[PDB]
Amino acid sequence: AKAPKKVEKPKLKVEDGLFGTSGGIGFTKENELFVGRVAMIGFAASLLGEGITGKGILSQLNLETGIPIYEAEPLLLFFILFTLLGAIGALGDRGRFVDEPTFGFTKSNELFVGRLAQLGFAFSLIGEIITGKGALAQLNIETGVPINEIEPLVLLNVVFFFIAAINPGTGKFITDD
Amino acid sequence: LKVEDGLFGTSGGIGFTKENELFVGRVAMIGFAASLLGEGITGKGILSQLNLETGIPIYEAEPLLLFFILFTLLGAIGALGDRGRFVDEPFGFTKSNELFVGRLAQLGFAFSLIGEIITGKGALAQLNIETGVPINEIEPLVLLNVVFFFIAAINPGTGKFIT
Ligand code: CLA
Ligand SMILES: CCCCCCCCCO[C@@H]1O[C@H](CO)[C@@H](O)[C@H](O)[C@H]1O
Ligand SMILES: CCCCCCCCCO[C@@H]1O[C@H](CO)[C@@H](O)[C@H](O)[C@H]1O
Ligand SMILES: CCCCCCCCCO[C@@H]1O[C@H](CO)[C@@H](O)[C@H](O)[C@H]1O
Ligand SMILES: CCCCCCCCCO[C@@H]1O[C@H](CO)[C@@H](O)[C@H](O)[C@H]1O
Ligand SMILES: [Hg+2]
Repeated sequence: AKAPKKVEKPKLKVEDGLFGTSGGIGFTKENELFVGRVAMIGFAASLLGEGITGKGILSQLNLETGIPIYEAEPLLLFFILFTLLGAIGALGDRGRFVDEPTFGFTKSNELFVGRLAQLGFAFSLIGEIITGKGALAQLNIETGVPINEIEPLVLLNVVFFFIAAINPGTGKFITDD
Repeated sequence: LKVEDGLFGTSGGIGFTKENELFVGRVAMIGFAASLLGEGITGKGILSQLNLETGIPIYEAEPLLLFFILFTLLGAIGALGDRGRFVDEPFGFTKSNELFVGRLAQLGFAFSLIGEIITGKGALAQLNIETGVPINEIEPLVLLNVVFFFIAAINPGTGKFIT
């Protein structure tokens, strides 16, 4: 009927919030996962779009390329900063992913695919800003691999990222408390 | 029960702990700062100071350097393991703030290295070209940044580590 009084356990303030703080402020791992999916689809669409048109994504979006970074649209620079900070989990990494207590990707695997996507996307965008060359052209130049031999390998990436972006992942999200 | 915070998110208990990461991060802070300072003193990027070939495509660069860049990048995003937690003790910088300064240093270092490989220009010169700000107006701010990383690399940070 009446519950016994519980000796209140010393609650732990976890340092996994915005820039590491413990004040419960910042993205959860779920938020990060979503943002990561958006980056997966964006990166994939960038590569596919360039593979089809021959033009980088920023060029297709009517933005100036082949310019120093300080001349680029500040909104683009902000998106790049956001993407990078998110990739390293600086915008908050609150909570945990755990195995479903009881054979594809787990939610954490998904999270890391998302972070890799964020890195590659940010790097490719900065690259296009400075050089005027899209992610595919950059890949061709830096790998030494001819375009015809790099196209299928890139198409495999587009498919990989697209599938990953829709895959929920196994396991469950758990709040710090 | 089984946390997914190990190597590439695995729960097997394989991978770096947050402490390992923090250490690697300190090493990164010191490396980055020392490379900036070194460019200031020598006028040459760190890779040129180490006499490594620059102004070249990535695939022609030394495999150990590329190894190091990948390692640094994967470490920055926690893919090499992020096991355990940092919690408040039951300036003001916690070990988590420290971890993120380290990750920032890792991103910046990796960036500058790839940039130097491709362009043959050190981090300071990259900064100059990409901000429009003259080198002489740049160096004080960078020196301040250099002092910060050295301070952070040595600062233990408050809080503790839980398994
Ligand atoms: C030593 C380990 C090593 C590691 C861990 C990395 C890690 C990374 N590299 Mg670098 N790289 C290396 C050595 C390494 N590289 C060497 C030796 C070269 C010269 C060819 C390059 C040239 C290179 C380029 C141009 C790029 C990367 C990229 C990458 C990323 C992943 C892509 C990848 O793994 O393909 C690496 C390729 C292999 C590991 C080759 C497969 C190995 C099989 C086992 C052996 C094949 C040898 C040969 C073909 C067999 C016949 C021998 C002879 C007849 C030729 C990551 C940053 C890319 C990136 O920036 O992110 C995506 C990128 O664009 N790498
Ligand atoms: C760079 C592209 C996106 C810019 C801003 C990202 C805002 C992050 C919020 O994420 C939220 O996290 C939840 C997790 O489940 C989702 O359910 C929810 O729908 C989603 O809104
Ligand atoms: C609880 C687990 C749910 C996992 C799967 C959720 C779907 C995530 C897909 O992201 C989508 O990315 C696009 C970016 O271009 C947007 O158009 C679109 O609005 C956005 O929804
Ligand atoms: C240029 C190479 C990259 C950096 C070296 C990687 C070593 C990773 C192991 O971390 C360990 O974590 C502890 C945390 O407390 C430290 O005390 C300890 O000394 C350290 O060994
Ligand atoms: C300081 C941290 C890392 C340890 C090793 C530093 C690398 C510098 C050594 O130069 C070596 O000699 C020649 C000149 O660069 C090159 O032909 C060769 O590629 C390179 O191997
Ligand atoms: Hg030499």
